[PDB]
Amino acid sequence: KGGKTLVAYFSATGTTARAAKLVAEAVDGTFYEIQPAKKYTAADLDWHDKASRSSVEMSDSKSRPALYSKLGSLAEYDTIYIGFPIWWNLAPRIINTFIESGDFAGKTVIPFATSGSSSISNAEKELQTNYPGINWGKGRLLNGASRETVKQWIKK
Ligand SMILES: Cc1cc2nc3c(=O)[nH]c(=O)nc-3n(C[C@H](O)[C@H](O)[C@H](O)COP(=O)(O)O)c2cc1C
Ligand SMILES: [Cl-]
Ligand SMILES: [Cl-]
Repeated sequence: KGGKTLVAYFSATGTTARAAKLVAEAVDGTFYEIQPAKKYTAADLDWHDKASRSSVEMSDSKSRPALYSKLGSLAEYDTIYIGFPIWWNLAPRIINTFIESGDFAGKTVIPFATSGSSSISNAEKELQTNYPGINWGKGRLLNGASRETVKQWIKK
């Protein structure tokens, strides 16, 4: 009952959630939301305020926002897509909490993201460098995500 695909994603304002729905449909994967214990408020997401929760977390590479629930088994999956918004050219720190809360061995892991304009390159490189034991697959920025842009990425 293995060899399945998981599409895991974090989304604060729904943009990455909609791109992840399109990815899950395109790969016939299980749609899974990475849930913070404390949801990000408008004040938390204030990029201009150096004291906002997101500003503090993104200034600290060791920050690990807690998850809402413990992670279930990932044994049934051989492929895991991980989606997120780009925050300050990086994956939000909850993505580090997620990766550090399960066993990703023997799995292909593919990052995808949405952004205001930044590329996924730095965010992806930092994930590869911090988790060199994972079989990273080439990631993709999915801005203005549609059934057609996602179909093209998956069909190659
Ligand atoms: C704290 C914070 C930092 C951000 N930093 C970046 C950035 O470095 N580059 C970028 O192009 N967009 C940046 N954005 C914009 C988001 O990546 C973009 O709006 C994303 O699509 C939001 O996705 P979501 O609705 O799934 O949460 C930032 C947004 C927030 C809240
Ligand atoms: Cl709010
Ligand atoms: Cl690793």
